[PDB]
Amino acid sequence: EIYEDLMRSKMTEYDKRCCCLREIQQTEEKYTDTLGSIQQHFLKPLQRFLKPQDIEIIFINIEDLLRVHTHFLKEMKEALGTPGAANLYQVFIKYKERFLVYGRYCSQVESASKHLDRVAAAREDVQMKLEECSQRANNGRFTLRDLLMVPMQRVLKYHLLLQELVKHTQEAMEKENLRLALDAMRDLAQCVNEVKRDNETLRQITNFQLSIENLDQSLAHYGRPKIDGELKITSVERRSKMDRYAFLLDKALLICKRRGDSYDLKDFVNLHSFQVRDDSSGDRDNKKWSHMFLLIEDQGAQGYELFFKTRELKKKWMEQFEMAISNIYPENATANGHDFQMFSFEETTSCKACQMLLRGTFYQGYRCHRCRASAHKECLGRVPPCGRH
Ligand SMILES: [Zn+2]
Ligand SMILES: [Zn+2]
Repeated sequence: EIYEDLMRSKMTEYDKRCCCLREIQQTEEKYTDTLGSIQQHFLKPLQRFLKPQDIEIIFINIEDLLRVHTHFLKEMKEALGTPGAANLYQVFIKYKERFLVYGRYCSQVESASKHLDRVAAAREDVQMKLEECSQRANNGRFTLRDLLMVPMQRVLKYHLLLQELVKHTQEAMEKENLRLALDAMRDLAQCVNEVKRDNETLRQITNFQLSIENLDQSLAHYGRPKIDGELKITSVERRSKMDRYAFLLDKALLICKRRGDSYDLKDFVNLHSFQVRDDSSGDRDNKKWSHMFLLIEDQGAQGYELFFKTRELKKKWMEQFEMAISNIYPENATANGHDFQMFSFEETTSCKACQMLLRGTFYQGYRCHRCRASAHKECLGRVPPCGRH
């Protein structure tokens, strides 16, 4: 609604297509003005009244968004002015990676918002200056907390705006060219969403890190958490059921024992050399704690028996071990000479198969350690052969 209220102020295909071009322009004008409104009526006045570290946390990247969107609006207006806006698609494609600053924004939205509200709850002089700023900017129609939710909503709408314009473009050449911009804007929307998703994962990893004792390494090295919980376990050597707490991540299983407030790490299992084998024995009597599957070292060096309280739990853990092993060893990991392994990309990277961006901030995809080709899990079989021209 906030974005809809902000953007509030029988037909032929050409007439419908021209209405889409008008909406794209007018919404960008109103959007670029809103960034100017947040800067001139909230940022610059509060610079003289809050700490520069406070300024970086609440206003984040906004100053940079306004600069990117001022230039974007100009190059779009120039593209719209030319005959039949034939080169509009080029403006969207050019600004795609320039818009990746929305990654840095959307990640810290709750972080910047939460910070602002306590600041307002604590300082009495801040609370009414913000109420005065809302009046001078829009006559009390939109508050700052609501105004900071507008940039996330905007970057997520470009692909929807371009979807409609594509739907009404008659000329097949211009339609194909607009489809490329639609793909560039759908890719950007996915990156932004994957960034939000990854910070929650990293926040969850940080929490596990604190709760686990005698763990000498960062959990983040073992990928994404899959499932955690209590279970009973036996090994080739210890055939008596031991009550344990486990954390399953893509590359590891941490077998802990509750040592009061904390979980004490007892057994670290690298899933790179382990296989899961189902056991139907528990199905028959369906007695609590009888539901098992085996977790065996691929050369038979070790073999665990994992007991869950219910059949649903067993089924759920099994499915998560399969998903974890599939992530270590995806389909076609060794296709056409490669050796694709889970990789965390530090810089902006595109897939060697589809040319679309690797999404997120953490274990976004795969890297072949031999040729250094980067790729998404789905695109592995389609990457050109290892070490070629
Ligand atoms: Zn790909
Ligand atoms: Zn390779």
